[PDB]
Amino acid sequence: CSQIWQHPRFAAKKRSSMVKFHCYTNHSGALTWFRKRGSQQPQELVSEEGRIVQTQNGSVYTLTIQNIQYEDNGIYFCKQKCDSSCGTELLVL
Ligand SMILES: N[C@@H](CCC(=O)N[C@@H](CS)C(=O)NCC(=O)O)C(=O)O
Ligand SMILES: [Mg+2]
Repeated sequence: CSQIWQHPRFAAKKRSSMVKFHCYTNHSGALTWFRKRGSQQPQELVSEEGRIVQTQNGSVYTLTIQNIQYEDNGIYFCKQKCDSSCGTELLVL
């Protein structure tokens, strides 16, 4: 990873299960999660009525994806929320 570290780097989960990813950096500023499918443009994650939740646990930013399904396949990464690259791959089994 670069200036932003993510854990895990790979997760494989059966449909309907839950996953939690974590990211942090040594700089100040909130991080926000994005999802990338293939080489497409990254898109900011939306809550989907609480199915996908971003929280902050001190210095660590956590993404929780519940009831995992096909649309969740992809590469997840954190970026500085407001800004004056490693990722986490999710494979749905
Ligand atoms: N409370 C706002 C956050 C606003 C904010 O911090 N905006 C940043 C950009 S990410 C900024 O510097 N905006 C400059 C301005 O409003 O003049 C929200 O959740 O939308
Ligand atoms: Mg990979």
